[PDB]
Amino acid sequence: MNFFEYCISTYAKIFEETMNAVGDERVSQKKAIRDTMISAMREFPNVEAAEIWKAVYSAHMDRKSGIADPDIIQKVISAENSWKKSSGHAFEEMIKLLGNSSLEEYGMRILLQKDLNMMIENQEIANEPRDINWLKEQISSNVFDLYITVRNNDKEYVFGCIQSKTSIRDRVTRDREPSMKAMEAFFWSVAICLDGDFLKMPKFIAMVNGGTSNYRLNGWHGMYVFWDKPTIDRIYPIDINLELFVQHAREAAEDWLHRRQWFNYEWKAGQK
Amino acid sequence: MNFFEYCISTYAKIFEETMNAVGDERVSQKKAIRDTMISAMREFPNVEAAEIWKAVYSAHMDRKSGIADPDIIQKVISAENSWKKSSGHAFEEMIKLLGNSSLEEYGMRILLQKDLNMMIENQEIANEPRDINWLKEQISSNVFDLYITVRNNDKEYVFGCIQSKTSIRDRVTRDREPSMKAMEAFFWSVAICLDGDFLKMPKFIAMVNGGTSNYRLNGWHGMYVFWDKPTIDRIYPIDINLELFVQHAREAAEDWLHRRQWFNYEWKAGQK
DNA sequence: CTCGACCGGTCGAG
DNA sequence: CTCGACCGGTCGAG
Ligand SMILES: [Ca+2]
Ligand SMILES: [Ca+2]
Ligand SMILES: [Ca+2]
Ligand SMILES: [Ca+2]
Repeated sequence: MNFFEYCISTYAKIFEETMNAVGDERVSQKKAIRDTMISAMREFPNVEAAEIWKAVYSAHMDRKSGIADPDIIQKVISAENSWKKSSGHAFEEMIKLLGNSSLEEYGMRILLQKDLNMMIENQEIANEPRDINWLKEQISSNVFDLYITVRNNDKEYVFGCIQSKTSIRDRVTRDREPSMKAMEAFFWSVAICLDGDFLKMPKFIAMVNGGTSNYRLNGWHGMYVFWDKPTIDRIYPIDINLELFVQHAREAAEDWLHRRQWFNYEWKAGQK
Repeated sequence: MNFFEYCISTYAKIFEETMNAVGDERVSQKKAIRDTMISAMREFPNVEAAEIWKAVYSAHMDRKSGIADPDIIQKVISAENSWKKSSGHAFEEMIKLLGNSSLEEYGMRILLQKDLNMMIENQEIANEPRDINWLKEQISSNVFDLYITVRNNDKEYVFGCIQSKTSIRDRVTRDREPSMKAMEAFFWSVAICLDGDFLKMPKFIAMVNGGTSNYRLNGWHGMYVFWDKPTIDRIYPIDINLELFVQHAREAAEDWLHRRQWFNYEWKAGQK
């Protein structure tokens, strides 16, 4: 028996024995991992411990997926990690392309974070230095996916910060705090969401709109969701035309330019 | 053609056309993702945008893995995420079990973070309140995987903080700063590593041992690696018996108990 | 090459 | 049920 065969067979034995006896899969698989690693390092002292750990991984992956072929596994993980890093960029780019075709006629455009970074470096952004510094900090910490600007007196101003998520699933507990900081800094702060399934839970409606003990204030000025459900306070429906986002951006730009002192969290579109 | 067939065929077409023309796979796959999402939302207005995005995912995963079967993909990801969350726990538990069989005869034991959390809550840890508070902060932020204690005058003291990683690959740029804070707090701060391949790079030797412009000070008191390479300053070899870790723990406990003021980053085992 | 950031099913303990 | 933390090949721009 070579070390790899030994690990495969030993992990399976210890898992099965432990699971029949204690009836807890998570405890049993950890025991199988730990005890197979220890046993194999004893039975095979001259094999690198990292290689043994990889054989244990193989055994655990086979049990939990039914797939023993390390090439299949590698290929799926490679593809998944490709999607994980590129798809969010593709979706931001999509929003920018869709939004800019509509916003252009009102003097506005959406920028990627790297667009805004280059424009700040080329001194193309007219905001006050205090804003520029704050935006540079948001860019540094990768807080917002997109930014939106408005042209006024031949100068371009960033007035809004945008989170654009392909899953509204979970990221929103950690996305709310920086959105509230953007509202505190007197920027329009909004989110664009692909899937509204998470808003099934009352918790997530409360995270956006506020008004409960856990979530006293709204977390955004507006949340734009790709669905056909009617508006719930600051949770608005959009489709490929981004209509309410574009019409609210018009109003936000106006108020940011002319009455910015009232652009804290209380600001809401369509109230005038 | 239903929307799913449309997405599969359209992603493939746009990718291939764009890749032959511009010769950049990452640009081309993002264009295929963006333009297939837009095209499909137009061709299929009554399909939920999230479902379209899932069909685009399917197409991208098929191109990059060769696997079209969504069940295979789901099963591999499920298994991978199981390994990702449980294997690190199994390895910590393994170190605790291995270490404690040896350390017991010298009045020492290794605790999991959750062990130390329970013992602090049950007032079983004799450290000064200043230490207790600091440890509670480290537990809160999940900084260390394991802790080590020593019994003195019938009281148990935490004297060391331990990082225990199954890949020394990357985590170490982010693990160094909290280890240096533990040394600043006058605890023994060490790391136990499964795979030393990353120490091929001079950068990572420097991260542990210090003495360069990028890394002026050592990042740990000691790094214990499962390999047979001879000691490089504070990078020590171990196998399943953890020998140098156990012998250095003896010395660390002694010095923490009796001359703790000199247990900053400069402390090193075996120098007396 | 370097190197920081990305994700989401699962784990774990409520 | 809730809910915060885990990872590592890839992306992206050096
Ligand atoms: Ca309100
Ligand atoms: Ca419509
Ligand atoms: Ca030194
Ligand atoms: Ca040995």
